Amino acid sequence: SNPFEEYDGGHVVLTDALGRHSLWPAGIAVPAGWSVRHGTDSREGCLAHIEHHWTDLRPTRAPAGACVHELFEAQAARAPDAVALLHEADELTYGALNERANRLAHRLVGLGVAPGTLVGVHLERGFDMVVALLAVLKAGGGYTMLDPQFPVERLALSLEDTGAPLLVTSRPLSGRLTGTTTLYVEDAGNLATGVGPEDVACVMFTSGSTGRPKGVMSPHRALTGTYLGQDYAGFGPDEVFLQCSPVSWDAFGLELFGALLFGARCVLQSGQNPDPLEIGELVARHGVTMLQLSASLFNFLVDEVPEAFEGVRYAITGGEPASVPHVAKARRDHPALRLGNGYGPAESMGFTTHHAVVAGDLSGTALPIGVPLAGKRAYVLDDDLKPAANGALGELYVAGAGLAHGYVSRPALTAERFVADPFAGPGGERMYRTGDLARRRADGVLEYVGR
Ligand SMILES: Nc1ncnc2c1ncn2[C@@H]1O[C@H](COP(=O)(O)CP(=O)(O)OP(=O)(O)O)[C@@H](O)[C@H]1O
Ligand SMILES: [Cl-]
Repeated sequence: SNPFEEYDGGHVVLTDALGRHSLWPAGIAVPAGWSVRHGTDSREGCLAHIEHHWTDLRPTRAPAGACVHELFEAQAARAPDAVALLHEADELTYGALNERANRLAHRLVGLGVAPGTLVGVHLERGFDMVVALLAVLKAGGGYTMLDPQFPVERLALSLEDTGAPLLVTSRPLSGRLTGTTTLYVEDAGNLATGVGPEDVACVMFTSGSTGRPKGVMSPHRALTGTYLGQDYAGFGPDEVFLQCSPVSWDAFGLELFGALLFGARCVLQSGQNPDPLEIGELVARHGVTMLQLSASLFNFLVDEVPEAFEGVRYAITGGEPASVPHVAKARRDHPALRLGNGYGPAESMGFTTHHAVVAGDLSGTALPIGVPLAGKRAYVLDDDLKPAANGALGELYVAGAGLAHGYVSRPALTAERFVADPFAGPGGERMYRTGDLARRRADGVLEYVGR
């Protein structure tokens, strides 16, 4: 049961100082920082109000932090000749990648890209893909990765939701997506567009569904908030990450930016889906130091490609409930391997919580999802939005720096899931309703139960 879906006493619409809208049950106290803009009304009536009024999701003390491309730029200045990307037998240095992305960024500016502009990127995995998305960020826009493994009808639909007036693609992919002004990625100082951390960096669309497109629109701050100042993996110039996760959803960022923001190497896997045998070969070839793997992929590699973990420093299972026996076996086979369980919705960006595996876990029936990343929060709430007592079952709501702005072109859906945070201080903040059931145990660690 959930009071944002079914509530006895009807609903109201709340807004904060940044013009963001939240659905809210009428019988529950209004959180600090929020004011009633509409209602009491029926749920459908509240949602209609939101659809009509909330026409721009972007929010309307100086912002802390550099943007994603700015941190990349500093790494490119620090070590222009360090290797940034590896793909098949080819390598691309930080310096060369920065120069290519600059050339393309200047082209984007001439075509009208500005802060607040979105740009579709329809490219197979390889250097051009990274040149293109960095170029979009540098020009101050947000990118949306259009994964070419998907049917064009679905890609076209997603692109339409974003409203992007520009598409970057390749000569071989030319003509698949039509009706949007298109430029070609095939090939230079840094730009200074005034873009900031609350500006949109990306819109993500899931690789794992055939339902109606849902574009998660997230600011630079949500990316940097997930990869900087964290300790769930090793970050630094001596790391070698492997970009094998689907390019258009949220696991992509850790692999690509977790490397580029730090001066590390990023190996790009050929093919749009994680390829277990190729992963094993790439780890051996390049000395990959961190793997991020969905649980099913993790379990297969542990059982059938054990050499994929040789030399690897951190492996993190995610996306679905971890298999304790496979985590245990990984530990037996690779004693120096640090193991983690990473949890979260794309709406809160990459990992919202993380659990470092300890010996005492390896005999359990389930692996805990751990504690929130620095700057992020997780609540376990009952259907009155009251925290669950210790060990009691409740629903997970997540909050803090990873939160997306919402779902592009879908303000009603955004307002029913990104809702007011009733625990936050004077400033109004939001929390995202995950739909996941969990328990918090005495020591504060979170246990995923399911849906
Ligand atoms: N480490 C982990 N352990 C268990 N479950 C996990 C997990 N990491 C992710 N999940 C599950 O996978 C989900 C990932 O969230 P998302 O990718 O945002 C789902 P979505 O595509 O937005 O669709 P939905 O929320 O409408 O189902 C989590 O909500 C959780 O159910
Ligand atoms: Cl150098």
